[PDB]
Amino acid sequence: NNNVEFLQNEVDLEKRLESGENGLNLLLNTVGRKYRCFYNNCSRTFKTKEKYEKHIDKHKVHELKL
DNA sequence: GTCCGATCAACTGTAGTTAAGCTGGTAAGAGCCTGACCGAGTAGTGTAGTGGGTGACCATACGCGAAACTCAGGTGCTGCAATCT
Ligand SMILES: [Zn+2]
Repeated sequence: NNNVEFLQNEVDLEKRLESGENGLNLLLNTVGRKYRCFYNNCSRTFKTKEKYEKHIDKHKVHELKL
């Protein structure tokens, strides 16, 4: 019955599946996958991949500062 | 059913508590297989009774033959009479 809302969810899924998400990411994000830092003496955690990418990019910035 | 927005804690910035396994000599979990003990399972059994069909012996029936019994056929003389002589 929620027809325009269903169209909104459907087209938004199709957008997000084109915006580099493998789909298996959307599954893993419900299952319990937190991303975690891998750098020396970093261990911080994120509930979305964009926040993890920003955090790893801040480590690239740290390497550039050094 | 839905509307406002307060509000436990969702998800978000760094400061300080948790194993694993090393030297050992060691008792602690988690365990294995043979054995024993009763409950229940697999299922053919143990008397006991209802029915049925086989077998023997009988008598009843007809139908053909066997001997019985009744009633009338058949033999042969001669007492008496009649034809031929
Ligand atoms: Zn990090």
